[PDB]
Parts: sequence; C-alpha cells; structure tokens
Amino acid sequence: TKVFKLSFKTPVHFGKKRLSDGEMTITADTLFSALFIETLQLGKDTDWLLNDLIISDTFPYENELYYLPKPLIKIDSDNHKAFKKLKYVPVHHYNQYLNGELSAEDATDLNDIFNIGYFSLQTKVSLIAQETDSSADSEPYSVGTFTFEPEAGLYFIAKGSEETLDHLNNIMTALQYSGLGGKRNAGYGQFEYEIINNQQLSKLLNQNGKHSILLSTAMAKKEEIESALKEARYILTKRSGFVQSTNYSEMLVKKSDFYSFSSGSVFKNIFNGDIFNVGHNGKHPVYRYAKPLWLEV
RNA sequence: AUUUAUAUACUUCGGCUACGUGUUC
Repeated sequence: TKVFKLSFKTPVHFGKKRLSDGEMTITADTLFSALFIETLQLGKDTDWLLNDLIISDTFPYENELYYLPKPLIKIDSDNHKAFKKLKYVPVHHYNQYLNGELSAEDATDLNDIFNIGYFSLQTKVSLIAQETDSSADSEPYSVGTFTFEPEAGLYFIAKGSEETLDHLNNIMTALQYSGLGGKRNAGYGQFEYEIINNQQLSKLLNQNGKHSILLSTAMAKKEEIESALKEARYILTKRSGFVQSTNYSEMLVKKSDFYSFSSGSVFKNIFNGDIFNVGHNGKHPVYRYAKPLWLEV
C-alpha cells in the first residue's frame, strides 16, 4: 500500500460537462481509464491490472500537508453553515473531525488556509474554417484550466499485491508523459510523480472502527446493493461521456450513462464493486472502475 | 598697460484596438 505524489507545473483541464469548465481533482473512473489506455498503448497485458488492483480517488495536498474528502457524517449540533462550506479536512485533524472535536473558528481558519490553486479561462480560436481563404468568422472558444502553487499537487492511494504494485509503478513511469486530463494534445496536463510513505496516513489507513468512509467512486454489484443500503449516507453522481476508438463515428459513439456513489459516502455494510461494462454496439468492451477503498473509522 | 566673461523671459504647447465576434457539430 503506497501513495503516489503528483506535481504538475503546467495547467490542467479536467472537465465536467464542457471544455470551459475547470475542476481540481479527478475521479477513479478517469484514473483507471488512463491507466488502461496507457497499458494498451504500451502493449502489455491487462488481466493483471484489471481484477486485482484497487485505486482511490485523487486528493489535493499543500506544502507539507495532505487532505481527504469531508465525511458525510451526521454531526449533531446549530451552525450547519461553516461546515457546509468545508470541502476537505487535513489529515492531522481527521480523527478530531470524526469525533466532533472541530470548532467553528477552527473550521473558519482551515477554510482560510486552504488555498491550493486558482482557476483560469484561456480563450482560443480556430481558423480551420473558410477564414483561411474567404470571409468567415473566426470561432472563439474557451477552456477551463486550474493551476497549483509550486508546492502543491495531487496524490493517490493504491493497494494490492506487490507484483501489481510494481506493474502500476512501471505504467505510471510511462504515463507521466501522457496526460491526465482534457486537452492532452493541446498543451495541458503533464506531471512528475514520486513515491512517498507517510506515517500518519498509514496509521489512518489501518485504523479499526465501526463505520466506513468511501474514498473512491463505486457501485455495488446487483446482488449486494440490497444489503449495502441498510444505513447509508451517500450522494450519487452521474458519469457520462464519449469513448476513444470504439467505432467509426466519435460523434455517434457515446458511453451509456452510469451512476455511482461519491467519494465521501458512509456505509455500514461493506460491499465489493466491479468493473462494470458500459458498452453496446461496439467492437471492444469499454470499462468503468467501481471498486471501493475503505478507511475504517 | 590696467576691471568684467554672456545677462534677465520662456525649457512641449493643442486634440485623446475601431470591426468580423464568443460555442458549437
């Protein structure tokens, strides 16, 4: 169980609905998708890295401090205002939060100190139209990009057998030169990675409790969802989009809509996910990653 | 052969990125 540190140094576009939307972190779906496409391009085998590996979502970090998503636990006060405005809780204070030891003023201070990047829109045009030869409008369009301070970035949580971890490290060595976002070929999204161990993160990841904090985007398989939702606090997130090299027409190929729990849901009955298939009318199967990575407290 | 040694005034005034055009198939 290692973590992988990511520093960017170039703006990255991550996207929700259009190109001119900017987003800070990315989900396990696009992460596994990038790993899988990099593997296929490299020509190695996918069986090893399909049904053994567990990937957690990407989360941001700052100078020396790491972050995790806000648990969706019922804190019984009544402000319900400063906490709603909080999105990430530093690791130093995680167990303090889950025991209701976080004060309103401390929450305000954390919100004040949480600057880890800013948003930008760069305007771009496209003269590929008749403009080159005849009177034709240049078509302006915008892309949403997000940048980090020189001491920031994203990090991973990965776990599995050591052989799978070695394969993952190889693939990431390959991948640091492809992208991890949107307009990869337009100049966005190259990174350097580094493997680090953290004593505090390790203790947090190997705790023992009664609840569970979901750190990835997963969906229970058909026969286990019924028992999964006995006592659950969760939010669903729709995940759609097109696919890369499935048929002749990109604009005719579009993945089937899929729904999965978010990255902060709390469950009482642990379930195992699966790599659901979201293909139809296609030559090769298309995958989406739904497999949980729990922390028990 | 015996005293000046450039002197006062003014040291730039007047008149202050327009159009195709932003988004999608």
